[PDB]
Amino acid sequence: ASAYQRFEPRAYLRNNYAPPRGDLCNPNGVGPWKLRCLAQTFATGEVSGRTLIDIGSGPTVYQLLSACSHFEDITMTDFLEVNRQELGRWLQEEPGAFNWSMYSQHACLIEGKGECWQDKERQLRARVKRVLPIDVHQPQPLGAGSPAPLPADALVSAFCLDAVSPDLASFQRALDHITTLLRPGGHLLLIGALEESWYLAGEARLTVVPVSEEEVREALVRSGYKVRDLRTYIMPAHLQTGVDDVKGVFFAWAQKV
Ligand SMILES: Nc1ncnc2c1ncn2[C@@H]1O[C@H](CSCC[C@H](N)C(=O)O)[C@@H](O)[C@H]1O
Ligand SMILES: NC[C@H](O)c1ccc(O)cc1
Repeated sequence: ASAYQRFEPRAYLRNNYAPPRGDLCNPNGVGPWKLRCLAQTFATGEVSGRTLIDIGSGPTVYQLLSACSHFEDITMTDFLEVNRQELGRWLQEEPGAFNWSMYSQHACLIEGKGECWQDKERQLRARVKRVLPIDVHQPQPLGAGSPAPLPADALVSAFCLDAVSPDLASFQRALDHITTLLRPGGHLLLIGALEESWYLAGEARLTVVPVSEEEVREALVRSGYKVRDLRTYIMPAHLQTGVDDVKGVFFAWAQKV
């Protein structure tokens, strides 16, 4: 965990959201696959409400694009100050923000509502009310009196739990912890790495718990979810680049009983 004290948001973005993994042109790439899942899922319209919270946003916004059109109050979170700062730069259109436009575009491409991408980005930026510090290891991750409407109508998290838990159990408790933020009946949209054991972010070298699909199923079940959809994307040869050892990527649409 103290390893996260050397994490570099720029180097992370560059490693995971710039070419090649971030060249969205090939539909068989991982960025399209993620966006498509998110988009397909909301497009069902069974996932809806007023508030929503993103767990462990890090410096990234893509996980929220298709989403932001179904929830008026969006809360973003991360454990580091430096990421919350990077998010800020893009939320306020400040100088040196990261360019998510190619993502917004595909968001718009995939949803098929003929929306323009500036509209999408504007809708997001407006609906993100607050960026909050968070620790998923605490039994009350946000703290005591968090400015976040609780309980949330849904949650979204990508590459967080799997990335901050040393081992399976640690993962499992982390899940329990955030599931407390989710209203009963609410939805969890979860994305993470499959059989990833490390990944770089500049000077930082994070050690991670290589999870599998069945392990993710069993763990959502244990935390009290009905698994509505669980899908697996296998990382293709040319997307393996020595910033990590990830083998595939999972997406899960879970409902709290
Ligand atoms: N104890 C903790 N609780 C919640 N998040 C934590 C955490 N420790 C580290 N993190 C955060 O987990 C994030 C993992 S990187 C994932 C970022 C983004 N959701 C993605 O789609 O890429 C990092 O930003 C890191 O700061
Ligand atoms: N745990 C993060 C890992 O490096 C990662 C993050 C995002 C991806 O699209 C693929 C892999």
